[PDB]
Amino acid sequence: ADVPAGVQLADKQTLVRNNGSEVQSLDPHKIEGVPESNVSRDLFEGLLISDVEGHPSPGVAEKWENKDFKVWTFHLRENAKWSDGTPVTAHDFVYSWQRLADPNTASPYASYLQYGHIANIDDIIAGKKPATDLGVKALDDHTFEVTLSEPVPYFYKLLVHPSVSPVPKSAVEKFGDKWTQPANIVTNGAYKLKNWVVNERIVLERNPQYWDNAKTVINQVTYLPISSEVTDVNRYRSGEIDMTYNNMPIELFQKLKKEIPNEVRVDPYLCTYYYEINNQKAPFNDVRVRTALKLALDRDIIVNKVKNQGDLPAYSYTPPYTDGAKLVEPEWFKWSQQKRNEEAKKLLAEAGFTADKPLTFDLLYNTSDLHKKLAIAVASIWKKNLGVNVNLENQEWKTFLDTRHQGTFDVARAGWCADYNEPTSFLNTMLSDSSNNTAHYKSPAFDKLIADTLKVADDTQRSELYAKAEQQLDKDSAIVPVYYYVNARLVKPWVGGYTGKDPLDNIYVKNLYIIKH
Ligand code: IUM
Ligand code: IUM
Ligand code: IUM
Ligand code: IUM
Ligand code: IUM
Repeated sequence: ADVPAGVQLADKQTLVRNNGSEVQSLDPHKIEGVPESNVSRDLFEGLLISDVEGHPSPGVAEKWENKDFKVWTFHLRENAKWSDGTPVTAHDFVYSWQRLADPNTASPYASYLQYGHIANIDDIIAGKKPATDLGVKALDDHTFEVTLSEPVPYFYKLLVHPSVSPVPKSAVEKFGDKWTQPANIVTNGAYKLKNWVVNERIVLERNPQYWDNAKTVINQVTYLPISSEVTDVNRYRSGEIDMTYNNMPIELFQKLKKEIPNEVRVDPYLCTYYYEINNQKAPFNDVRVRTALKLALDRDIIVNKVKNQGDLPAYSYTPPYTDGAKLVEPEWFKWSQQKRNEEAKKLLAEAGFTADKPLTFDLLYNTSDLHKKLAIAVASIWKKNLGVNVNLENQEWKTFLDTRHQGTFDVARAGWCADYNEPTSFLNTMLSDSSNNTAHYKSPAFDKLIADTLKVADDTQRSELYAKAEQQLDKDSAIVPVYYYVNARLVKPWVGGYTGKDPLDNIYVKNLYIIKH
């Protein structure tokens, strides 16, 4: 943390943050969500980290170079250490990236190494080459070298993500699944795991071995698993919580803006809210059904009437303001909602649906007041505009992600937040073989478009290709885009260091501080 001159710090430097739900895990290779990454950033530190404004900056690597954007060499700081005092070395990175690549690890982010194009990743994921064949090597204890199969100019931007953070071989090997328990875990970020009570709290304490520990101000941070946005706001206003999670309750938002305007933080966020259709399950494997659902949803109503928190109506997966996005607004987005509804109704009629045999399916969402209200609104709009019936079903976050990976669903609410600020952070997740592809969408045309982007060595061709890839997804109605998120949350006046300028919201508690109050 960089405490401004003049600021008086509170005696007790402790923070309580709501985290939306119980995390899937504390193992960097077993996680896929925002709640999981929030805690991961404080415990595990990769090559690079985002600074307080979101810029890729030195993490364990103090400096790095590239040879033709294909061979990347990272010089690891000599004083990087694990919480047990053992040095963080390039070998920890080799082991970790190999474990992420290994099919036996079944990481939901195994494809992250495909996104970066590390050599031999495809064969490894396919079980054709051992994970030890991965294009990574430790040249010495402090030098990690990565070899890509093609030039990737934005490669280093990917490195702040939790999936490429190091894991301690020794604990993993000795305790297996239990390596993350407080008594077994070893971490290299600014914090260490103190306590972990499922469905109650996660308590982290400063890691004195952290290379930059002298600049860490908060001594303890608690992450809570409250999925009720109203409860999160209530516990924030009663004084228990210093930072709510970033899901704001429809019940109280407009009033909060009026009552505590200075605490209501609303900033740009590279995330898209959409309804994920299971593309491999009938009748969702019929583009007419998918298109109808996509068109009959009234984004203006949901965005301006139902949520009304500042989100923007969406017509694509990748947010148009992603660095490198130069998207074309589809024609249907310009039509009136009545025109969209007619088209929608006509398509389902063509698909064989009738009042006697209507389209009925499930709408799955992770337990939340905000998601439930949105799902109820969507159910009402689809019923009224298209004559479709939906059964709402809520599941706890960890279960919900598992259900989407299993494909045991019809339609699910969904949010995708960028991992790096470049369109492929989103587009890569729709690749037929992507480990993050819970839409179960497989398009050779789509795959081709993205493969070609690293075959051209100029940004305009790349941007055009991304625009075309979005058009392909839109033509196939792979998803139902709803809105581009705004990052809205409450932050007490005494919490310093949260700028709100990082569109990825990659917060590190080591950068915050408690002002005296
Ligand atoms: O690395 U360039 O356009
Ligand atoms: O630092 U560039 O094209
Ligand atoms: O900030 U730019 O490619
Ligand atoms: O309607 U149903 O899986
Ligand atoms: O607080 U209520 O749906």
